[PDB]
Amino acid sequence: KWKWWEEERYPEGIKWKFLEHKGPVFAPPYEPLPENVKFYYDGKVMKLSPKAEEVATFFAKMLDHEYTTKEIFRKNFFKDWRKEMTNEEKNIITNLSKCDFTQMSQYFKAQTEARKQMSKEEKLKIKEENEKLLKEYGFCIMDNHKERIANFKIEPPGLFRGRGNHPKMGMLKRRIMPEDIIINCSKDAKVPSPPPGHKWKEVRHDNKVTWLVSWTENIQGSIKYIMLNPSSRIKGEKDWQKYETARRLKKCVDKIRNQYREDWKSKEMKVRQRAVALYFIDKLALRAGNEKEEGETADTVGCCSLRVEHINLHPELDGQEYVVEFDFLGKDSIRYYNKVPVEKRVFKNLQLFMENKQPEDDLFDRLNTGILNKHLQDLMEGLTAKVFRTYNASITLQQQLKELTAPDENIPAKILSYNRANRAVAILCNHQEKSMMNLQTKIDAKKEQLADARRDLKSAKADAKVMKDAKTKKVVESKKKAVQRLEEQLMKLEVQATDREENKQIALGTSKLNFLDPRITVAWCKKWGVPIEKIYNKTQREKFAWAIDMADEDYEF
DNA sequence: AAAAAGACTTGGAAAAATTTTT
DNA sequence: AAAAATTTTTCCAAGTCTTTTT
Repeated sequence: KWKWWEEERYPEGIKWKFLEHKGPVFAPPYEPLPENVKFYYDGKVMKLSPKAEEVATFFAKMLDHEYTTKEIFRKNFFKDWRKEMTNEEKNIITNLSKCDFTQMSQYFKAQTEARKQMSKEEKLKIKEENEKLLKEYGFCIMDNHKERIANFKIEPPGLFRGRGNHPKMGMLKRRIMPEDIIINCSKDAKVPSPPPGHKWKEVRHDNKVTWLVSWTENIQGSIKYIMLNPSSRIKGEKDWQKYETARRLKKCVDKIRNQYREDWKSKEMKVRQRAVALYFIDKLALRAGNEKEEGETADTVGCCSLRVEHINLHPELDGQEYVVEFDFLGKDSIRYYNKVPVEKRVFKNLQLFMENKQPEDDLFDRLNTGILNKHLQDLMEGLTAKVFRTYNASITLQQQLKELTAPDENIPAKILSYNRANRAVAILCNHQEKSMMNLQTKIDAKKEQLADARRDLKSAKADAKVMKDAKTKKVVESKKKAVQRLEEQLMKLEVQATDREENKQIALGTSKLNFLDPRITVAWCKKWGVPIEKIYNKTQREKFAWAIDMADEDYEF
């Protein structure tokens, strides 16, 4: 182990002093198809050249996916699959609709069938294989210590698949070559040798970054990286600091609210726009809303990027007055609909930036993340739209606890409302078939284990009844042994009852990871002797190894 | 100050592992 | 074992924010 958190923090600016690694692990060569796995065009058989058979297969491996039916996918795919076609093959294949892939598909399926039940030796064999790879490449060296590499395996080539109505879906992710990679490391570390007879694209030494490799995505023309694992004194130190910055805000929070509140009424167009945006960002945990290069990602939004056509306005609605009806496509394209009753002053004000605008006009023109953060970073150091979602939620957790953690009860009773309370604190964020109806043939079943040890237990009396010794009275203590062991096996599922029914559409996998100070939980643990291993899992504990070792029941966010 | 590039963190989906039911 | 129900892991897109550049 290595308690880096007890170490003296680095100067502002520098990230590391020494860096060394074996670079990346490119993808495996293309394995051509057996002579007996045929492709078809216009019914006629056809043996595609490598690069084209390669792209051809990415489609085949996806046939059964509805994605393949959508226009933009079939459009984009062909467009590219064509690029990768040999001149003589282009004159033949002109549509992709006459292309019978049914064979290649049927081929890979069986291939998966053979991989879904193979030699118990092949399993333990490859498991020894992957581990082998994870020994040479899965780790790197940063400043006097070996530290885990997050994603050493480079992205294999294949058909791109964005989220939602993505315009690029179907395009082809090219296979990265040692020529497209950039290794980083220090001026004094040993530069890793690119595969036999190849060459890196650049080998810069830069202690200002934290990445080991990096190449550009040829689809969005963006940048991919390869960075350390969560347990890094580099990823963690930043996550820790993430929860620290949220703590500061925990002080001057009230001073910012009563602030921007008396900001809605500002003669200046700017400001009055900012404060509103900022308002929702605090009330409905929205996302800043950084503008998007039109055409690259599917149409989606955020607070700052909201258009007049995304919000409606009702003076009086569903009883409550002054209502702003939000309805737009958020991140990943997970829709956000929710009528919200705001402040009278915010509604009239909201209506302000509502005149002289078509539905496709920026609701908050003359405002944007830049201005918004630039200001929050004046009101407080490092404060940025985001910190809010982490602060609010973070405090409700330390809250909910003293709201449902009895001063002494069965463990389950704790982990009960614990992972139950924090539920509403993972849906106000809005994070998103035959499984529950499958609880009866189970719950009813084990629940009957109740009446099991219920009747009997009567044998606790029936037996040590008239009888008056101690040998017999040894069946009564055993009775109650089946009593907490099952009553729990009853209470140990009473949650999933309130969970899955109050946590369906709104998932919370982000909650128990990001936005919540792990200390809030690690201290609560130590407090009631509850084991950490019970809430978090093998990996989690490893990312929060700092929040475990240095937090006492005495901790307060 | 404005846009574009570069850098990280967020977060859901799919594949893989482990457990539980048939 | 075989199958289905869960949980943990891998994977990478999509965002936020920060720096660079003009």
